[PDB]
Amino acid sequence: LDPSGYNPAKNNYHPVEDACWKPGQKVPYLAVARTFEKIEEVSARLRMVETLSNLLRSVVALSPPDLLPVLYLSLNHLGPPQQGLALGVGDGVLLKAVAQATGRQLESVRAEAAEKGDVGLVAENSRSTQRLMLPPPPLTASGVFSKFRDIARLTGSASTAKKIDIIKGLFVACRHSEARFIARSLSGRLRLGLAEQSVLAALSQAVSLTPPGQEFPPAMVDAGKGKTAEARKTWLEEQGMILKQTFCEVPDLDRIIPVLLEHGLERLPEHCKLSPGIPLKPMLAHPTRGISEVLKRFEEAAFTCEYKYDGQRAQIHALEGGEVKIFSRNQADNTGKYPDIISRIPKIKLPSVTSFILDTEAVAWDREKKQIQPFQVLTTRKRKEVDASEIQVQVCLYAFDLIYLNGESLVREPLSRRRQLLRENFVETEGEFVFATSLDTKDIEQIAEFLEQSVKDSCEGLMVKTLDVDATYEIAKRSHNWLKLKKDYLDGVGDTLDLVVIGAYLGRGKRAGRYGGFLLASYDEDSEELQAICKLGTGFSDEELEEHHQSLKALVLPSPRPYVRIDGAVIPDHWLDPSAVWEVKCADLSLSPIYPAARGLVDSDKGISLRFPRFIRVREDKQPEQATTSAQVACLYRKQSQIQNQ
DNA sequence: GTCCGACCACGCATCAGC
DNA sequence: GTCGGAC
Ligand SMILES: *OP(=O)(O)OC[C@H]1O[C@@H](n2cnc3c(N)ncnc32)[C@H](O)[C@@H]1O
Repeated sequence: LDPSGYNPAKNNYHPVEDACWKPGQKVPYLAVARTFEKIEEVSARLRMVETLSNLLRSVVALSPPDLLPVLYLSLNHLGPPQQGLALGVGDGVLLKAVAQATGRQLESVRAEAAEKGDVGLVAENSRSTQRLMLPPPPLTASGVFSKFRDIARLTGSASTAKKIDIIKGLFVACRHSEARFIARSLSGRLRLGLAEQSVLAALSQAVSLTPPGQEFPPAMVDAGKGKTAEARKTWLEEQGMILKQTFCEVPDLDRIIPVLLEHGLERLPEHCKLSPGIPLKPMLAHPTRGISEVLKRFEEAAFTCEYKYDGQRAQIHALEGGEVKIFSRNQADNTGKYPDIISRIPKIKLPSVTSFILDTEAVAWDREKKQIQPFQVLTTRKRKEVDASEIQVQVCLYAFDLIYLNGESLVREPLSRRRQLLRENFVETEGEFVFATSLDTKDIEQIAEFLEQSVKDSCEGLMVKTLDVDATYEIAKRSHNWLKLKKDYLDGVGDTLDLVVIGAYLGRGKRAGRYGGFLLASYDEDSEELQAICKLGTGFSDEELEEHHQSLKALVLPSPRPYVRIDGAVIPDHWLDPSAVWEVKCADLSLSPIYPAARGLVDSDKGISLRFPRFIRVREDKQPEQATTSAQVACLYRKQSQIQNQ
């Protein structure tokens, strides 16, 4: 029928009757755009999941081969994360394509996008570039997804202009609300309120209600008909856990969907299983606000405390044939990034180890003084085509978990077992491969000292993980089974800074209409200057951000004050009269390549910025001259234990 | 608690304009 | 990475 009247949120949805395309025919992108419209219209995740599940139900029964692109479009993903596909399209490039497609000037389009905080609204309500053009053939979901991959594949010189032509071709073919969601997808801000967890929930519910592998018309279109309310809830929850645990071990829709469409959800765990060479989703941590909050949530359950090393996570896979692969926490292939780790793998395990998967942290290590180097030194390593002899920043590994060992997966094993197998089958080599500094006890006085020792030993804090009660590696049960105890989480850390607001930035998405970010500055007394130190975008409540936008709008200046120095920082949208002083908390102080704050007091050509800055409260009693000085900022950077360790 | 999406610094890798 | 909001 007509995809313009598609309603996937209809009460009592028939996957075949309520669809807007014939069987065997490509799924129209308008059907996807209409589904995105009903999803964004609501705020309850349970209602959003059922709406997406209705689209997926119509897809599996009518056009199975279009299920993969529809899922990728709903996730705003280009493919499996280990393939490293990236659009390579910035906001300015997308805005240039919008202005050219709609026939408007670039400045008019850029002003509307900034004032509306969304490029999708600007790209949709502009049907002037059509001029005298008959409507192009309607967009399909698989065709739109194929164009996205085409844009991501374009590289080399003059590739930006070729990306614009493809984006322009999509816009002139967009009808109704299609332009809003393609521009949102290209900008990386789909803004649906639904993401990976809800897509997985909608997928398992769709294949459970409407099973795949059926002949059309489908004999079974709603497998929850003769079921009670509690019986259907527990059935769908049990089905959603089968898919989630499989995806947690194999986060690859290119591997899961074809197996899902041929054998069903119940046969999935026997075809897709955690194997070396295939990256898996890592165990995440929950921020804890103190020791006492660690004793809660865990309750009467024994746990271990380990050093939280400040580096990069390295998921190292050893295949049965001998090949070695390393993956980031985003399942990105980092094998070519660590040629040293590959050549060192012989010295970390004993001969009777054939295959494994370790969960380690690659930390920048120095062999000259035998000390841990900060995270900024680690990020100076090359990313690809690294020659082993050209490595200038050595790396020491800190293993803390074992997922695979000699052909068997230890995902369903307690940490006590996985840790015990780690120390038995692996040898420690200082400066290269060492076990995470651990400690198993309950004494609060002992734990508090371990937190101080970790910071003294160049670490962010402590990681708290149970040993036997809910101590498995099953992400699908709880993604954040571990706890992180960082010092800067406490109430009396001391690393608070009183900074002056010198600029504001127009907000986007949730922050559209008001300010999304602010420019902060410290006072340099000798130069009589306000030197920008960092930007601030988190820590405000929604009510506080409304008060800030109202009160700071009276201080808006057309030009910056002569004593304000920002150097290389992003020029604020609204220059502000220096008056507001805010207390700001951070985790560390970093040597900045753009920020001029305290430049010349610790480094000759580099200033200081803030690591993980967040807003705390307004300092009404303070004035811009009473704010933190650049001398205090330089003294704070020198007092950092990692800086003192050199 | 869960899930989602606002926002932060930094530096390698990449590309347009010249 | 931190953070707050809707459920
Ligand atoms: O703050 P965050 O979510 O990045 O912390 C989690 C990450 O911290 C790293 N890390 C460092 N030390 C450990 C130990 N001992 N155990 C687990 N993770 C650890 C990891 O990279 C982790 O993803």
